[PDB]
Amino acid sequence: SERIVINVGGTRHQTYRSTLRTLPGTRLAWLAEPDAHSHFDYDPRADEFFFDRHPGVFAHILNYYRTGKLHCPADVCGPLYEEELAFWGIDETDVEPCCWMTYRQHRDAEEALVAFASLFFILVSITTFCLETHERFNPETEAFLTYIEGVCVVWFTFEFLMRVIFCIDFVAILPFYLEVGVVRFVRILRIFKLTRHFVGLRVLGHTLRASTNEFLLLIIFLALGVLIFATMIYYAERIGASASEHTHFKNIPIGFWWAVVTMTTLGYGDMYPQTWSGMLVGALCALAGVLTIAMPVPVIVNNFGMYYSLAMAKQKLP
Amino acid sequence: SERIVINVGGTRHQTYRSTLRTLPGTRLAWLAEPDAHSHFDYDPRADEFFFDRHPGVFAHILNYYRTGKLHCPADVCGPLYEEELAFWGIDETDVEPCCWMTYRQHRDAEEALVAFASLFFILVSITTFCLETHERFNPETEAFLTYIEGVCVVWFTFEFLMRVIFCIDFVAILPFYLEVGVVRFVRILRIFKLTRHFVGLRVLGHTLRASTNEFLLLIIFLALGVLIFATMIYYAERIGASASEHTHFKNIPIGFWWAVVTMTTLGYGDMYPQTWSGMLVGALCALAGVLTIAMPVPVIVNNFGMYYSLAMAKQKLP
Amino acid sequence: SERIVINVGGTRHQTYRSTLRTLPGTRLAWLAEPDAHSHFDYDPRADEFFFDRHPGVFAHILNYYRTGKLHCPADVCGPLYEEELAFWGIDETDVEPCCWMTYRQHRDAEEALVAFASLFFILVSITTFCLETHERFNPETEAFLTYIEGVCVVWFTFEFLMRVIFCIDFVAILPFYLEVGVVRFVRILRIFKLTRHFVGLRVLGHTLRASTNEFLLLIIFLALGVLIFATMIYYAERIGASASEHTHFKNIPIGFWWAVVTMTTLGYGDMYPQTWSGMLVGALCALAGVLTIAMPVPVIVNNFGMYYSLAMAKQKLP
Amino acid sequence: SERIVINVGGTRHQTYRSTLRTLPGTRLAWLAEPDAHSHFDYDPRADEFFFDRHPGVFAHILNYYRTGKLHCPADVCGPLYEEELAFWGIDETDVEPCCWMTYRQHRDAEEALVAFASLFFILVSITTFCLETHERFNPETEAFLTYIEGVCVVWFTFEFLMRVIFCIDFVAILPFYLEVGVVRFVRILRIFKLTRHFVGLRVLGHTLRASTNEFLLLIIFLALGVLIFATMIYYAERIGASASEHTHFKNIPIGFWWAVVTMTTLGYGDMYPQTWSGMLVGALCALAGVLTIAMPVPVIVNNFGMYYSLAMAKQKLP
Ligand SMILES: [K+]
Ligand SMILES: [K+]
Ligand SMILES: [K+]
Ligand SMILES: [K+]
Repeated sequence: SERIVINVGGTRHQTYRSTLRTLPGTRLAWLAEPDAHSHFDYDPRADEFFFDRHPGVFAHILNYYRTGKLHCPADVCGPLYEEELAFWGIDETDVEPCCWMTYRQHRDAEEALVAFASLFFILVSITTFCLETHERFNPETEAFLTYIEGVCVVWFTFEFLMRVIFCIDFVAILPFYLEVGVVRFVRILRIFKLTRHFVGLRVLGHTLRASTNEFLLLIIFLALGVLIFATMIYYAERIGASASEHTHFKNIPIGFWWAVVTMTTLGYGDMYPQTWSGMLVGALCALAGVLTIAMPVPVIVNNFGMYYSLAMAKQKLP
Repeated sequence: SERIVINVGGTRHQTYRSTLRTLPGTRLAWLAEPDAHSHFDYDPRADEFFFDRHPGVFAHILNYYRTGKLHCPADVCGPLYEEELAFWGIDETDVEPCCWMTYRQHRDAEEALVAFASLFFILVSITTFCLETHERFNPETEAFLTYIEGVCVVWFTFEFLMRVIFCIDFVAILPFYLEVGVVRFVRILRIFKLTRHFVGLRVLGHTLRASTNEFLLLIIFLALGVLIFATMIYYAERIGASASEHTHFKNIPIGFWWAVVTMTTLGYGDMYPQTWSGMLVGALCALAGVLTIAMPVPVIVNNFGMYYSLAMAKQKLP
Repeated sequence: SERIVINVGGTRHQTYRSTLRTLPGTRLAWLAEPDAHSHFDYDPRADEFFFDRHPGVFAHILNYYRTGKLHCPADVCGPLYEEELAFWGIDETDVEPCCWMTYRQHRDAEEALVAFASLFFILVSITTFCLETHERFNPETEAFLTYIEGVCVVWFTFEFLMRVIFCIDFVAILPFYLEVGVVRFVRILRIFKLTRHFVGLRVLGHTLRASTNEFLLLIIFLALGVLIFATMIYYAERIGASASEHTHFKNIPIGFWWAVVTMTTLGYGDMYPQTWSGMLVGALCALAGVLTIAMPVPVIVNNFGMYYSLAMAKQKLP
Repeated sequence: SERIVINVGGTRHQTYRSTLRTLPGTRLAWLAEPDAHSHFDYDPRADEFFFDRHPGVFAHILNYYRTGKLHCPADVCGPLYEEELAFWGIDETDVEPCCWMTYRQHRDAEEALVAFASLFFILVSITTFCLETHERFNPETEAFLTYIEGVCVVWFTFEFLMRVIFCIDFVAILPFYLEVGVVRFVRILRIFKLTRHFVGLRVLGHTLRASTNEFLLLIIFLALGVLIFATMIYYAERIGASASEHTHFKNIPIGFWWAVVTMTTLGYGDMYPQTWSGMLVGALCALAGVLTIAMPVPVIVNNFGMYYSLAMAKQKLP
């Protein structure tokens, strides 16, 4: 029933010993015993214990011993609070689910998370790749395109004989091999090499890796919706009435196309309902797709907002 | 006019008895009278009352007795504050409407709110269900699909004779009864059986149940807009001039289709305005639909953000 | 240089008189002079002044006298701070622009801001209005529709001779007069009569009135974009080459339609670019419209979020 | 080992000198040595140092000396904390990246960031510019259009002989020069002359200049996606099978159009996939474009929200 005072950074908190012995493995629980005087900073005329720390966030630490639970203040950031919990001996996993997400956001985002003589020929190779398909240079190929191919491969050797014995490379600079030896479908990926110096694409790559669950969620939502609406639209268009000679929806498989074009509010118009039942089903499909897509995408977009703001805050400071 | 001190967790608050008497049914109101000395923790040389609670959130409780009204601090969470209101005797419905929603959101969101031998045949049944509609296996039916149905039903008994006398089951395993006797429109819903173990679909189901009013709102908005613009576009296209043989909008009913395809920014293109008045009306319809849809949808999406974040944080703590 | 202590709700603040005399018309400025001893609550053993108010929010009031400026705390709500500024004598217009909007949000949102025997015939009237346009009951008109018109007009008197001498009535029940004597374009609007009891449409009406500037903004943005892109697409499609017999864009006016259908991501497809220059212009138009629309619409949507949350928090407390 | 008390605005903080000498060039560091008594306000009966500043935000300043790092409180605004760091001698670039953006937002947004006798003829010129393109006034030109042109030019001098010798002027009023001597493609831009007094367009211009990086990001994302998906759709549509006479995608360049019309959810429908491989690729393209666009656009939209709210808070205070 005795009472003990903690003079934290000037601010005097009072409590009972009983409250301190509630979590026995921590630093505070080491003051409740009848010797703590010879183990701490003990003012023996004010009868108190001095600790040189933030007096503001201590009352949220003491609350753990007082009530039963550990929350996070909303007037300090994650790192400040975690530094204080680290000082006091509190396991940072007892944070209640109301406060865990905001408490961890910054750490979850931290997570460790001749160039012009290359870019020119990369762009050259991309363009020549694109124009061999155009039926302007296929009278049936032509030959200046093969010469420009020659030049880009003759340079790809100068910056690739610097790689393996002179030591994105084995999985993207294979066409250099296969040219004399997907043949060019891979050639575009070299654009990634020169743009890995961009602070925005690396933040993108980190976001597409910290959000693999919210991608599975979106894919499963879309698959469920597409199946449901594809099968509804078939039976809805069937009551308009052998065969189906009056409707774009001749089977359920061809309805997956319609459903995915509709749920995204794209709407080409090659497939659309033509009976009133179908029009009702399609009115439903449009809104259902809007909501289905709109639920997990904000979760994926906040991740980018956070990581981008952090990676650009770093790129502005010395 | 006498004054009283409350030493809450070290921090000394002062008031007059008069202020305390303002809410007479609470714990504080029991200190104003001349016997609390022998009913509480009373230091009779500092003349004060010790209470072993968070000293930070008390000044928002005392404010109730001081001014007239009860607000919620924005530096603590909902659960911490509600625990202390519970300690002090305050009815948590006196929270003013400025602070009520932010105070309750976490509690409103809490609300408690052989597998490989089954999934295989579920997928098998789904695909065979999709493929008898395709006019490739209808030279008019075929027979290997009928045997595939046979084997899936011969398995559906091994997981269904386990349920009702061996005791979504009656409303989704009826086709098992129905095949030998909607005939298979219901067959797809078995997909939900194996996917009720997904933490994302259960969060979805909880959000479509905590947001039944914001769905009514959206549907009513859309119906109002669709009717208004459908009747506007008819009269707008009529001044372009026995009949109207120059316009997609031959009646007002056929215009509900146009209006809903337009207000969603889908735009198939089977129906579009062709006179200048019609184009003005359609320009209005597009933006009106954008805003109409965009007002309640963010309310519905915040619910998912909250519930999903909570259910995923729970899946990460021990 | 003398110093004075203000004991607000237990918490002792210290300052110099010099700081107090900085705003001379307020309550604090009345303590600096050498007679306040007999005009307030003055402990003449602590040499201090007691005030029975929130001790936390006072340090943001004192800051005004200390530095020069008035800000709003982010750990209390608008109304609490407003009541304290009202108590201390501070003109609530001195709030710096960093804190003004967050300070006023709740007050800007407050701003004070037989049924089945009516709804039935309203719905009946709406339908019969919709189906005289359909060329199924126009072999030209028909007669059961005229009888249904008769019966709803015979009822509209029983709820309209209840209004003017027995005393949305004048500007919605003109068709009553106008039937026997726009004739029905207005007949639709009676739907609003029965839906004025809806908590969602009233919040809509309040939001469509508290955001009349953010509507002018959107309209002006769209007008500028439509004009610029309509004139750009004409000249862009003209280099594809006595007339223009190869392009949807024969003049600049007809391009306003294209531009508004494109900037909304609707895309019917009746007009699209067909030369490479046009495709570049259209690629620009799509994204420019996306961004133009997406800038003011979130401002308009937050207003609805706020007003709806308030109107539903009110409908949940007694 | 000695301890020192700082009495900031009433609130007494304690620390050791050891902590104070951690940052040796600041104001606090000037108290650690044994002469500061004669350089500050030193009560030699409580042995303490009085400073007349906000006692609340000091504990976040003192934390810098205590732990190692500088954070920003979330209960005060940017400018308040900035003024306090300025008072105490702290370099405001030591703010850790968790708190830097929230600290700077208001300053990043501050950054200093006859009318009817003109507007009439501006609108007149715009209209005239629009209708000589229309093939109703081209029997091929006409002459009342040239007379209206003449009148608006012979007014253009009364506001343009007032500007350069009586001294957006050279780069918008060159058409006046070139009329008698792009001839009018520039003629539309005069609309900006009269609308540069609009509070919304100036805020628009400020966000379009404070967000030039998030535009580069969007453009690069879109270019990457367009190239990748245009290459994929060609090869995907090729396996549907002496030429390509069955598909809209005859070469890779013409697929850039498809990809940009699809990634924006516009979907004209002049180009769409027709084989199942193509349909899979297009299903991917739609969602990929949605996400690609939706990542940086919210960053661009928050800037407008902030700058507009600030410019309207300024336009409402005296
Ligand atoms: K769209
Ligand atoms: K479309
Ligand atoms: K569309
Ligand atoms: K379309």
